Amino acid sequence: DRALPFIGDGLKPVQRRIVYAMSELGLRTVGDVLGKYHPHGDSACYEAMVLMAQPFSYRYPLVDGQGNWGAPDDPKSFAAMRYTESRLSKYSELLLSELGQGTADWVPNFDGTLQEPKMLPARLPNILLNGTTGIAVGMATDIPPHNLREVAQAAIALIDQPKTTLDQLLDIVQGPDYPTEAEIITSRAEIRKIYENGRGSVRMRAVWKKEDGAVVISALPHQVSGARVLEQIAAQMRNKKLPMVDDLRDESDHENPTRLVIVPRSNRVDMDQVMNHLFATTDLEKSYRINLNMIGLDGRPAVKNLLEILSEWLVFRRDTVRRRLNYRLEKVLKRLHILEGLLVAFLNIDEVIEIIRNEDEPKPALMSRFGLTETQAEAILELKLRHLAKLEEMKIRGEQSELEKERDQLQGILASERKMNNLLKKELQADAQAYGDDRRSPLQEREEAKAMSEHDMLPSEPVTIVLSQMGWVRSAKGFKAAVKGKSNQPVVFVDSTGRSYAIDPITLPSAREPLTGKLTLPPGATVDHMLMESDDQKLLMASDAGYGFVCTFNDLVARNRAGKALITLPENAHVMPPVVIEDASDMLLAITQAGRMLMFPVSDLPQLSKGKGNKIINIPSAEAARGEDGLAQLYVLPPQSTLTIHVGKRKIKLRPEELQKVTGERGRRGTLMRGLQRIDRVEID
Amino acid sequence: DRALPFIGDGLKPVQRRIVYAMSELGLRTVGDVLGKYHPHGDSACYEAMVLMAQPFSYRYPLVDGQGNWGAPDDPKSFAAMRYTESRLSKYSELLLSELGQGTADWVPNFDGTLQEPKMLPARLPNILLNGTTGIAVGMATDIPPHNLREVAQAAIALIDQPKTTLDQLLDIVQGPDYPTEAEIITSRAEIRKIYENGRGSVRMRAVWKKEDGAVVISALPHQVSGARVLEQIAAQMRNKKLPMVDDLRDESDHENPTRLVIVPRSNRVDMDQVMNHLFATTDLEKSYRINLNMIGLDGRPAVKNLLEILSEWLVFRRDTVRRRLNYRLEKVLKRLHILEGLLVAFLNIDEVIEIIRNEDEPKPALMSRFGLTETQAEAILELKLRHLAKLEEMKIRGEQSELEKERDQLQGILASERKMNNLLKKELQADAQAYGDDRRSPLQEREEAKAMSEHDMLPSEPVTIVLSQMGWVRSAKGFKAAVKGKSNQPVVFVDSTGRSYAIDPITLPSAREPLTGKLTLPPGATVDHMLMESDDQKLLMASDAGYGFVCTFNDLVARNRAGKALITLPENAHVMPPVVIEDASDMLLAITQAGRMLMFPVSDLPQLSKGKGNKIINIPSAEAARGEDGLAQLYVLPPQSTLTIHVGKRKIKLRPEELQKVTGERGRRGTLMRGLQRIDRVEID
Repeated sequence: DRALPFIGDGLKPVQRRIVYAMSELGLRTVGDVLGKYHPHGDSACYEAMVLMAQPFSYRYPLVDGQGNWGAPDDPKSFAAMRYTESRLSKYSELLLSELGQGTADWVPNFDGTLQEPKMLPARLPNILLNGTTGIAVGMATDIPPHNLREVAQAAIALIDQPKTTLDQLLDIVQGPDYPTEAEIITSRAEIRKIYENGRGSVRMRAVWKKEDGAVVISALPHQVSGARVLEQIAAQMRNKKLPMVDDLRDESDHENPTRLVIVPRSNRVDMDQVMNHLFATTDLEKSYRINLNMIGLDGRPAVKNLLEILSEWLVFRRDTVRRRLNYRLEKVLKRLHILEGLLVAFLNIDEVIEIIRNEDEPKPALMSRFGLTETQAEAILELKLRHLAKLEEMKIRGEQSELEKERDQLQGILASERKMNNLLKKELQADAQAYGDDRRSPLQEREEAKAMSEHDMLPSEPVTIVLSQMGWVRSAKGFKAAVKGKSNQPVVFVDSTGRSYAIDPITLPSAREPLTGKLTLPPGATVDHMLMESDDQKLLMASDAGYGFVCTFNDLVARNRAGKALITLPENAHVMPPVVIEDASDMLLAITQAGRMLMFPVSDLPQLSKGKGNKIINIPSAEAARGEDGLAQLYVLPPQSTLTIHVGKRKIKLRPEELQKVTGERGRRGTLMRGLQRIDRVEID
Repeated sequence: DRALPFIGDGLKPVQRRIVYAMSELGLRTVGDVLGKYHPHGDSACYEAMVLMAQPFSYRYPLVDGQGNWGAPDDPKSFAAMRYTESRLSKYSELLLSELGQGTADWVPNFDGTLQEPKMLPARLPNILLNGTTGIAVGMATDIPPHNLREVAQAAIALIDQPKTTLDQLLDIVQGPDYPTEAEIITSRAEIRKIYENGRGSVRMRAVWKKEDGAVVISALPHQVSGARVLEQIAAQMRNKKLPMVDDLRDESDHENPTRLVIVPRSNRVDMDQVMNHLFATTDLEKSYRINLNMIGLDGRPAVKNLLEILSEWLVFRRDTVRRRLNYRLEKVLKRLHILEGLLVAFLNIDEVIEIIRNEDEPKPALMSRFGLTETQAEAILELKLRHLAKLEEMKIRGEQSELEKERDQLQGILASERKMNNLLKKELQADAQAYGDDRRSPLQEREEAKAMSEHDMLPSEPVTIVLSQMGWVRSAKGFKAAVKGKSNQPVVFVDSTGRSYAIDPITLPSAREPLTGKLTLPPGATVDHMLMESDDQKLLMASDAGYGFVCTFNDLVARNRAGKALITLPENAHVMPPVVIEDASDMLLAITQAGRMLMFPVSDLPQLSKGKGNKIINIPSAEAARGEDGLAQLYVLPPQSTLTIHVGKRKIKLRPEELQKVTGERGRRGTLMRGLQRIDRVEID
């Protein structure tokens, strides 16, 4: 319930018992088997058992489950289930193979009848491979499952070099590997902060596609049912939200395990926008808490690192192996001890018999001379005379010669940090190849999900907006002014006083209404320009007085009928045709009524939101008012391009080489160019 | 069903199986136990099992039965009965005690799964003790049960002297001893013919008493139910037979197991007569066939003698014992053989080891020298070095010394016909005292039962019959003539012509009828004498002509009205007052009208049935007719007694000394006595 797992085998006391109970060393129903090491009807055992029997619970199941095992986390009697129906999985061999080899400490059964292992001799770090379970909340720990092969290789790298940094390990260990083909979307940089602190969170997202018209979800985030997300998307439609979604059906089979169809209203629904709202508001994308809290080899609870986890596990695996070999060693050293004592009798029979014959207590007397032990002397006393035959001795010298070969073998490995390391790698490598499998949850960073407002759910379909000289607005479909875009984004106009206005294209009639009868305008003011670009689009606002500023399209969006005091016009000044900045690296070009040119990078004129703005090109105030001099042309254009300036029938050509000659500091009056007045047009080559 | 028993243990193959199945060596229900050595649902096993469970079936039951075990010889499933409910009786120990001691031959189980004994090591001759069973008819054998102690003593007498005659054995063995207190009534002389021929019959009778008025039967003949005899006596009453029996009731309890009351009509019913009719016509007395047919030690069927049976059994008991001892002997000789071989190693270790060490196959080489066996040498090879210690040797010499003592012991008994005989007696004696019991069926010879005729069932009560001078008959109760007796026996009269007549006292009126109006008499003939004695009573008939004869009262019984021509009277002769002969040894006394006396033993005058008879005393025919001389007095009287002969007032006395003087041959005229005429009376002193 609240217990942490062990670092050695990655099991809580309950799981360990369930696994051990089913091992070869559980030597008639299922209750019979579990009841042997578990209290009858015990609740925690029940839940832990049920969990183990289902797929998508463990990344590497310890049991092959077969049947229903009880509707949910409510009851199903283990007395109704045959012992046959539960089987330990091949993966389990990792935990149990080495049990009879002096590799675990043994403590009493739940009721003092039997004995059970304190720990299990896991060959691979199950702690990481399987981690914790249930993904509830208010757990004391949260360990994600990892890929066996990644971790294996990562443990191997650490045997070869303990000073292996985390970065090197994260070039092997990608991150959690969940029993689902849904993606882990969190940054690899963020997936690193987790493994340095042993704590954080990881996010997943359902895998989807567009199947002509509708959307098909094929893979779902770890432990979220089709029913769950399909329920949320349905509540969003039941509410006057998600109006773009027409139908929703669950077409899951056995051909397609998790096929969910989301049918949009029409053909021109931006389903990426929809999908990006759903990941933000449904479990089609989900956070998973990570807290690598566990019990260490020092028997203390501690949240630890990927490094720390893998190191400390290594010292446990080493210890486990030390034991495994020694278990054989002790068993071989003993027989050699015995064989020697027997061999002492063969060479000294006349003497050994004579002492057996002539003295009171033969044994103590036999270990005195010969220098034997109270166990060699015993073996000598138990010798049948038939064992004293030549042929019998040759059997003994043989067995002895093998067992001294084997003894050196084991002792050599047990005396070498290098030989022992070669051994562990080879086992780790073989186990990786034997019990391993490919990655399931791929790491794919994705465009972060964002919810939309009830505003940007509305229709949205291609429209061309037209304002003509007559002062009338005509919103068309798919002469003075024409602009591009969707139907939900607004259309801006700017008046001859320096005010911006927003109108919705939904309010304007078709290609078959006066603008003055839509906007509250200052006395006499004419509507000069019209704009329609992305909300965040960069713009250059300016006045023919020579002042201006950079701003975003948003800073022009004034929805209220009065308008917004945007750019302030000096005496008798007019608003310049606004420039759409299409790259911060572009150049600004200023041309004056007298024929002076200045150029500077547009990322050099301050960004404001309203006001007179700063100087762009110097023209005396008095001279501007009288319409004498003043700013006539203003362009933001790609760097190092060529222009043809039209002055009537004349086409004065300007290459980047002549433009490098008018490049200067902002606010300067700029260099004068001969006969460059009354410019009719400026084209960009 | 039709198999004979074995002489050794007195069992048929079925019984043997039932007993063995329940022995210690039947190692969960009752069917489970018997089904182990018997075919399932087998019929003969079923009957034989049921039989064994009831008392009064066996004289020495082999099983203590507890429960109903199936109404009659119909079914009761042995699968419904717990193993507990059947137990082998203490008596059985006689048959089973010696089974694991090489005392039986072993042949396969009914189905080849197990092994069972061919015979059982019976210590006492169960063949006689229990015999056969069921007492059906058309059996191939019939062996009565006998008393254990009688037979035991009888077997013992035969060990002491095989030439013991049958007569000596029949002074120990009384005869059959049945599980009932009813009597064996057959003659001991007849009980001997049976035991010499091995075949014959024995008769039994119910034990009874008179309980003021009625009769109480307490013990019944072997295997006859109260219900059976009580049914027969009831059919006799239902029929116009047994009219003297009034009521009949079965007052059996648990205070009185077999109490049956037979109530007579009155007080004066001769219930001995009744009882003596019932033994003759009901099973209150019964014959039992004896046919001592059995299987001998030569495996052949043969009916044999009490002698033969007991002898042949003795040779089986001897054989059984020979085995029992030898079984121990072989087991002791072997250990001694082994002990010796071991002892050979202790004294020759240096040598034995050196050969074990230096040669290819030690064993064959070790039996070569030392002169050992392929089993001693084995025991030496199996010796642990620790067995070679001093202390171990002293254990071996000890065990050896005891086992040589024991060996001589057994071998001494096995080498002596005398020592062996002492052994068997002692066992037989102890078993007799241990498993024995007193006799149940006593031998009591009794008055052989005889049925009565519908005639002698009639009333019968004391009556005095009176015929007076007037010629009238008056049958009284409880003057010229008075006679004694019962009322069913007839009354005889004899006329003056020599004819006898029978009349029934039931036809004559009381003490308040003329005889001529009852009998057809010759013209003028007077009725002279009247007699009434037992039917078979001896009588002396004679005529005053001097002729006569001896006859039985029956020879006077003529029931037809005409009469019977009994004694022929010479011219003018008269019939003498008939003499009741009360002892064949008595003397006849003849006195003549002239005064001549003759005497001779009455068993000296020929016995006839009718006619003139032979001479008694010589008197010339002519002189008799003329009434001159003639036979005047005739007496049959006790030998050597004294008489006073009355001649008026004179009383002439005659002692045996004067009568020895008139003793003579019959037919002689006899010796003349002075003044002995007109005798008025003859009294006997």
